[PDB]
Amino acid sequence: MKVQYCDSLVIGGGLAGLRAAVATQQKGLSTIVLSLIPVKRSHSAAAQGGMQASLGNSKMSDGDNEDLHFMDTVKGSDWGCDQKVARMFVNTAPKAIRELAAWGVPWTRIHKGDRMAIINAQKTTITEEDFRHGLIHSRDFGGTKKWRTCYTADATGHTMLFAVANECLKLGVSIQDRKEAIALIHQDGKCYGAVVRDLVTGDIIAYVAKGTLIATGGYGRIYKNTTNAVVCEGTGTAIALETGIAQLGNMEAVQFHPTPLFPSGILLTEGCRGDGGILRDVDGHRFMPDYEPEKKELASRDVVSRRMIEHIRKGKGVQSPYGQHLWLDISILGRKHIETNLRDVQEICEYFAGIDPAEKWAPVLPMQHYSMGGIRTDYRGEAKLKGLFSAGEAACWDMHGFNRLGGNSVSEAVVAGMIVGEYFAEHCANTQVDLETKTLEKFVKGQEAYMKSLVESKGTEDVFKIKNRMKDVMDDNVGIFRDGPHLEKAVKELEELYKKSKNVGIKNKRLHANPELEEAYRVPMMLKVALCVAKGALDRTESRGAHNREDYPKRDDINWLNRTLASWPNPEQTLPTLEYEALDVNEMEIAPGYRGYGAKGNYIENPLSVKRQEEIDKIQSELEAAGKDRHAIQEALMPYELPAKYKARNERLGD
Amino acid sequence: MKVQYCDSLVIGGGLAGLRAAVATQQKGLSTIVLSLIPVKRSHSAAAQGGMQASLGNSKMSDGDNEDLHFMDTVKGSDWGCDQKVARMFVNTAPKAIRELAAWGVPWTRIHKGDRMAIINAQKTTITEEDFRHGLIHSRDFGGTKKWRTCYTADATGHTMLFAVANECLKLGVSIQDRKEAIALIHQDGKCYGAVVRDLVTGDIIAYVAKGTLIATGGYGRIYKNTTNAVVCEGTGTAIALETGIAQLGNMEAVQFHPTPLFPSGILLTEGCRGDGGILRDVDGHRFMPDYEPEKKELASRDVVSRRMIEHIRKGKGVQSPYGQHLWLDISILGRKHIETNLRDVQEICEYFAGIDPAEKWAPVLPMQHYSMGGIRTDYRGEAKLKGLFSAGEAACWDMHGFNRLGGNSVSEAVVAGMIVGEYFAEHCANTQVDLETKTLEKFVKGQEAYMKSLVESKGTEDVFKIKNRMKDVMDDNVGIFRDGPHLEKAVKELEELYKKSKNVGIKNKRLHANPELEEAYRVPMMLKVALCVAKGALDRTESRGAHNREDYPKRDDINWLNRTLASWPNPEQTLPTLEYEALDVNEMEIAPGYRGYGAKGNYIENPLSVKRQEEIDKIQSELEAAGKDRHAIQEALMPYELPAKYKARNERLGD
Ligand SMILES: *Cc1cc2c(cc1C)nc1c(=O)[nH]c(=O)nc-1n2C[C@H](O)[C@H](O)[C@H](O)COP(=O)(O)OP(=O)(O)OC[C@H]1O[C@@H](n2cnc3c(N)ncnc32)[C@H](O)[C@@H]1O
Ligand SMILES: *Cc1cc2c(cc1C)nc1c(=O)[nH]c(=O)nc-1n2C[C@H](O)[C@H](O)[C@H](O)COP(=O)(O)OP(=O)(O)OC[C@H]1O[C@@H](n2cnc3c(N)ncnc32)[C@H](O)[C@@H]1O
Ligand code: NA
Ligand code: NA
Repeated sequence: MKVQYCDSLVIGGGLAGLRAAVATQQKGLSTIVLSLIPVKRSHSAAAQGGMQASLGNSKMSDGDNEDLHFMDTVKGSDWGCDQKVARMFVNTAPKAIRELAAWGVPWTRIHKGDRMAIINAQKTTITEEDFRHGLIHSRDFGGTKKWRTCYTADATGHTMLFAVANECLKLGVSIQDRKEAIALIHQDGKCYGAVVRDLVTGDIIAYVAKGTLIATGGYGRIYKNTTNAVVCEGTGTAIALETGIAQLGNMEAVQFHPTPLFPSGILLTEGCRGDGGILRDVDGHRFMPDYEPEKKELASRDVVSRRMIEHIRKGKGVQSPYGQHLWLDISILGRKHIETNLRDVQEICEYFAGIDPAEKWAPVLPMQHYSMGGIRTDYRGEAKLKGLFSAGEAACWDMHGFNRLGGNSVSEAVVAGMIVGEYFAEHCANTQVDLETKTLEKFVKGQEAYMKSLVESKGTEDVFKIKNRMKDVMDDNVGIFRDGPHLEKAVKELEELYKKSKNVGIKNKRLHANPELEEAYRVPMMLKVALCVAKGALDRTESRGAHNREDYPKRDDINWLNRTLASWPNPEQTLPTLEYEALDVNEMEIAPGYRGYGAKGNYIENPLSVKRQEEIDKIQSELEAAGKDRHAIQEALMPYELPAKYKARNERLGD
Repeated sequence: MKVQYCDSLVIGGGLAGLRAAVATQQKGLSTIVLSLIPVKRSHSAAAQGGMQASLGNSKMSDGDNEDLHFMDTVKGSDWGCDQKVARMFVNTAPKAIRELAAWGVPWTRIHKGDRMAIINAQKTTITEEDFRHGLIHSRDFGGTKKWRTCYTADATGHTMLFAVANECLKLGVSIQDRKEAIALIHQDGKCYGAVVRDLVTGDIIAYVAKGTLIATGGYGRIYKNTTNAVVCEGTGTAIALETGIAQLGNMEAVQFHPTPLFPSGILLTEGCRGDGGILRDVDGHRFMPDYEPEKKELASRDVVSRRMIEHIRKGKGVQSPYGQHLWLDISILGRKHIETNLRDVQEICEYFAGIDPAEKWAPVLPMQHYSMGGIRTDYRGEAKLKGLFSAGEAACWDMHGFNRLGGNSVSEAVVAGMIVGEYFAEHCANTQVDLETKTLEKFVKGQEAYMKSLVESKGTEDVFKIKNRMKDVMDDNVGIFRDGPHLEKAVKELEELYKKSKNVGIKNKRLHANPELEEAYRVPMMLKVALCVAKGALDRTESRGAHNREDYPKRDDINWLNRTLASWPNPEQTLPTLEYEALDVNEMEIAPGYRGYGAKGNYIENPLSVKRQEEIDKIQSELEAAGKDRHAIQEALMPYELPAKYKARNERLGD
């Protein structure tokens, strides 16, 4: 038997995984990072919008602080997030930027002077003072009133990921790629590591550690149309769910982006709309104003996506051999504006769409983008399965609720990596584990048996046809608009698809470098993941954040101010087991109210919200009058935790 | 923390270790072999006499079989061996040769014809039939009547070791050299591996396995004069003794060789005496006939060594700046006889003694050669500490008793490696282990602390002066002739030397590649080992095999037909704890009698020997008359065990 031991095992080499690996290595814990591919190729590298953090450096950032950021995040989540976690987040975000800055991340800087700026509420000019010069800049992104999205030109994710990966190399972390975690080792409700398959040799190896962290990214590829990389299939989520102990949180909370290139799904940054981009239909008609006379194509993403789907349903969509789409017209911004400010958008359309965005229109359509759902954890990042932690998009640390804020996901990866990294490091150093060879042997022989059975199956089903059918079902039934009747149809079919997936047969019989065999065990996992999203989408009879139930348009704060928890305790069952974790309003710093975007009074008000609201107004006013800083007031409304290391306040310009 | 896991951990890369490694790897057990130096440089490579095995191929081998070999071994052991183990041995020896033969070991072959041969009972000519041609040859060695010592010209150990090492490479065994086991990991009386120090980096690493085998060789370097390599310091033995659970068997049973080159200790093969070599004193007087008129310089080694020491004591020894020695005259054999039959002895004397053995006399003196003692095990090779096995010279499997047979030690290494290898393999595959990080951490941090303390000691003692003093004490008091008064003096001084060894201070402070630090922790181990030999030599008031007590000249079969068992249960004690394992005559296939060499009736007869002897004569005659093969008779006298794989009988020429 092959066994590898390390104090801290990290599954996932993206921003969250690598940063967490830094936190454990820097304090003497031997740590291994497992990854499907070279770590600096993770989906994190694709980020081009930026990272949200309240620095308050630039003119449009002036006045910004933890409180403002915190609020956008909570109201953005539609109150489905753990506000305490959101506080831990907003507070540490500033120092994540600065640390990355200290590590070489080439953040775009501010320079004294006036500049051409688009506010589309006034496409006026902005002035940056001299004392702001040389500090980290920010851009308008995510719809926040305060511009706090930091960026490194148009390759933010790229540079960020490279810095963290390089720190890992500097600290001597063990990066092992082309290695896939296919199962978690656990006994008596504690995680002891993972059974891993070497994608090249095909060897099944047991990786044991005192603590295991899953930072496997999103499960976006369970949809046919998605912005995600081809490696975001949620298997990380799956192996956690397959322990029968750990739980998945809000898997039905999937977020879509409105303007990905159709049909490839290659992202066309939000800056297109923000700078003036125009959405047109089959007739070339600018339709957003029709639906949103005020904000027009500058409405919140959530809205735009819905409108685009509505318009298409009204039969005004473009007919294409890959389906219906709409048009994105950026040409009206001028050629000089594109070749300098959107020089990267011009390359995307040429290389992949075969068009010049300054001369032609780009085919677009909303598609799956971010996964709010994930392995459920406490504020420390630990799952119900002791010793198993999760961070980043793969988790449901839950600071996103039902709508993650644009710019908050890459931010969360690094931040959670820092905070969970600490808690994880502490767990590993302090906990003492009892490793039984009998158990290691059970899990390793177990997966060897499984691989063998796959290679020997005489089943007649095709893994690809099964996989493709799954992504169609998800796209057609679990997208932007959902209704009970269709969800039931989807759940039923996904469950049937799951059963047939076990009668798959593959042509290639080898155990090493076998892409066909990879699909063989992955698709079944992807199906169990899809079932949690679909079935959870069916059972949640309300419309919250990204979850829109046509048959239940109003957000139900009475019966649904909770969190969906999925599990699969019985390996023989064919549908996920759902439970709910109620969000206690009494622990909220901000009581459930209007979110800012969309219809109004579109929510069944909960009576305890009102009571709590007063409690808030009361306590706030008494201290606010008694001469008290925003800090003391915050502590009085909702005290949160933070590792000692990140407890410090964030110095800002104008302090 | 650094942890390496394998199913089967082997400490020692000599014949016994490597062969055992083959046995576990060939059956799918991942196995690691740890060694101080490259495995093919082990002391095993030095063997030039040959390997004893009853093939019965050659003329002088004709008639040979398991029974004859078995008897030489038991009577040779002076009845201190486990006869059942000796049976397991003699039976498997033949197949060890043949397997090595199948592996390429270039065994010298037989060729039809007559040849010049020396029997010194008749220096006549020998004839090898045509049906013997091409089969494995044998030579006169070990004093056995039947010539059964197989050899590969004059580098038997060399070729044998290379074949086994190469098989290890072929099977993909993990050979990790410049790695030293400095402590054994154990909890609840079970061995889980070993704490290892990387001699190059200085890293302390924990090697965990389901089974650990110690095949570390002999502890000969605790003497000043020894044939052993500089790496035979018994640390393997020490780490076993330091667990407080495992026991050492007959550590006082040390064997000496009579003709090593003085003072280097470089061996001058027994073929010198056998071919005609003459022993002379300071006056050039051939003295052996004086003491042994019959056998003369052809008496058993045991005798020759004693005579040489007696003669020296009588003041007839040569005075040299390194002490007193005697002379070995091979010149009288002629120049042509040496340059063809002893061409290798001629090189030894020139390169190291600066003399031509065909023109001058070589300075000689008896010196420590083989260690019968070692980690005590059952017939399967397992120690009192479960999961810990031992094989080869490092063990006390006990087939040697108080006098190992010349040609039986390299034979035992490979044989035990095969048999213990099987039992070891079975243990590893079947047993299930519970590895607690708390324990691994205790032992690893424990040895790190120790190294650190060594490097920081302000002690003023010198490790080398302490080490050298130890080897003098052993040479002067625990050699060929021993008496109570002197042994008490030695024990007392060794115990004082041990205490001062803990106040050692070393100049070089680094933790990597530090030969001074190596001596720092090794010498203390060597001292605990010496104490077991010395103190066990003091408490055994009798003269048996290599153990000669002048004050107790007779072999006591009444009070000493037992085995010395040394332990060190309390880390605070300063002297080994001895106990005795009684040898049950009722389980002996051969009752205690005369050994063949030396004085006669020199043993306090045990009454149960006689009773048993009849039981033997009776049972033998009844079956011998009732028409029964030597096999059925053996089974009736003393049934022994053998792994299924080696249960087959040994086909011989003339069957
Ligand atoms: C898709 C996307 C997302 C995105 C974005 C643009 C695109 C095209 N732009 C963003 C932006 O401007 N601002 C922002 O805040 N977020 C943006 N996002 C979303 C964001 O990039 C993600 O939320 C974030 O990158 C998630 O980071 P995370 O560290 O969690 O994950 P990852 O980078 O995907 O890496 C996952 C790693 O896991 C390994 N893996 C996965 N499964 C396994 C298994 N089974 N075994 C072993 N390793 C596994 C992957 O190899 C990978 O390295
Ligand atoms: C010294 C000697 C012995 C000898 C002989 C000639 C000489 C000069 N000629 C012989 C002969 O002709 N016929 C015969 O039957 N025996 C003869 N012998 C004795 C024989 O060679 C030995 O009994 C035999 O070789 C012992 O084999 P074994 O496999 O037990 O041991 P080894 O070869 O010495 O190797 C020991 C290995 O252990 C490693 N080691 C030791 N301590 C440690 C620690 N603490 N940690 C890690 N590794 C360790 C050594 O590196 C070595 O590889
Ligand atoms: Na998530
Ligand atoms: Na021994």
